[PDB]
Amino acid sequence: QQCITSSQTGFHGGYFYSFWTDGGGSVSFCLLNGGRYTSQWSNVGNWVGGKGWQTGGRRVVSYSGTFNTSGNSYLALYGWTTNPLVEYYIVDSWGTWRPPGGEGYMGTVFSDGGWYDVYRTQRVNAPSIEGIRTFYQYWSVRQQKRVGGTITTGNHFDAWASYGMNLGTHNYMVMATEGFQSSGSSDITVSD
Amino acid sequence: AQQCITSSQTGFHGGYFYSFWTDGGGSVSFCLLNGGRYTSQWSNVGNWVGGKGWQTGGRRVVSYSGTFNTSGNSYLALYGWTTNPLVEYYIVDSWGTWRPPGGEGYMGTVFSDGGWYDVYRTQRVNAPSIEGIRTFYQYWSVRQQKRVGGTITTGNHFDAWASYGMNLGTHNYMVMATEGFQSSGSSDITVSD
Amino acid sequence: QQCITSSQTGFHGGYFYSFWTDGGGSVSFCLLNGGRYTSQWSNVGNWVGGKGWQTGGRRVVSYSGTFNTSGNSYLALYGWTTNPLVEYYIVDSWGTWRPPGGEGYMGTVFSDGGWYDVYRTQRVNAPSIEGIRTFYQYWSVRQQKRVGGTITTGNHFDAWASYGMNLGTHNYMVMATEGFQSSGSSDITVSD
Repeated sequence: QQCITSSQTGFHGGYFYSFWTDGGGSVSFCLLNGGRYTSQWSNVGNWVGGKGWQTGGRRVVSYSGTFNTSGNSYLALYGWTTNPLVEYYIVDSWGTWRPPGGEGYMGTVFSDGGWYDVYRTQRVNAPSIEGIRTFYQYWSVRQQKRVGGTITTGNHFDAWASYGMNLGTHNYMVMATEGFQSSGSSDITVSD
Repeated sequence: AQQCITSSQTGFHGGYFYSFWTDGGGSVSFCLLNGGRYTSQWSNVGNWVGGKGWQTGGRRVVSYSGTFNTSGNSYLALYGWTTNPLVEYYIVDSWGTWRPPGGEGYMGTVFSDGGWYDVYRTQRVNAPSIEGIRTFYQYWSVRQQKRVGGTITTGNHFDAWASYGMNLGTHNYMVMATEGFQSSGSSDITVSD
Repeated sequence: QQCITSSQTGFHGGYFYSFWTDGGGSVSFCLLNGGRYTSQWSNVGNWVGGKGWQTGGRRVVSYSGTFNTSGNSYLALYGWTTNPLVEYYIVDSWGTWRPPGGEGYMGTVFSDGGWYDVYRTQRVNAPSIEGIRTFYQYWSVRQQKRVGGTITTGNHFDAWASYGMNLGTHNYMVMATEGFQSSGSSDITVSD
């Protein structure tokens, strides 16, 4: 199995992957050698996915490749925790909109040669690795767009905890591409 | 349990870590009081530094309140060490007749807890340290205007330092400290998270 | 009767008075003959006021009357100095909380037939006679409650100095009632 179009998770090239779309528009998601994946999307509704780890946590994430979009998309390390349920994002780059639009500004953190702005925002009755639930989103968003480098998750998690943003048991953690009502392409290789 | 002490030591008192150090020059009294509270008095001292806080430093919102007076060269600063590498670090809120570290090694600024601080890096050559005689960097945040009392958000300082290429090792101790060099004065300091 | 509800200062009965509330809940402050005032508060945020002297200092203050609260209020000689800025209290009685909750104990002093415990505490960016400022508070608090007696201010000032608690140029000094998220009433007559 190589290119796919329906929400799923699994293992490929020695890495975990997760891919989700609300089915709106079209997105193709390709599983290539090792930590590599490519993505292409057109007038998509909402989608997010990449390669990484079934169990998240403190890790030096190295990633490389390309990311392009005529609209609202981002490139982020992306993960979940349970107990409590958190959806989190370390956004290295974006398109026409810098997430999460400045809402829930908490402060700053400096990691992997760059400044990130820290935000908390909320989802009420939204899809989640545990169903329709209400949960917090934790954001680090680089101040300048970058595509390629290391992401020391630990620094983000320590910063978040210092701002009162506590994480549960780690679910998956992937170097993700994301689309909202947009078009673009991505070609990303993850490793330790 | 001891209350006032005059010889270098470390320990736990009032549910807090404390560190107290003096080279033995002149006179310094360091008094362990309830909870996060310590007092100090020094007269014509050589060099001393101590306070209450935590055996392991890290990103923390440090609340302190109290008094600090000197006729000489003394300061009031969140104080700690990392190993691997070896770093002595200061977040100086107040000082006496000498604003440390005397302009040496300016890197930039950082705004934290309602105040501007200047950032500096300096070096100590075969000097006393938590790993004996060693060579190591000192990292500084120094408030532009003297404050005694308030909160030190250490993350803002640790972030700003790393952005100026000043990288911390593994956290050793972190205390709300009083320091005196060839000086006299007193302090009364209560620390909390 | 001249009763007021809005923060202010002036002269009445040949005494200075001060009255301040943050405006939370209800407080009536009534200026009566000579050194007498009454107060009445319900579900108040924070208020303090009484009669006394526009210029504090070494004085034998005598006061008589009543003081009742269902919560956290007190009865104290109350003043300010500038250069440095200090807010100070000689507390004879309180309701449910003995101020200042043990914080910053310095020692003791015997004045006017009673032991007081001496405390120094600090207010960082807080309401004061100069505006939002950082300043120290000096406390003498009676070991046993008393409503009515003499307060020899010099005995307190001399003990504070002995503990390194130094006073500025005297602003006002009044025999005050203070409420904090409380209800209660006072009737106090001040003299030399």
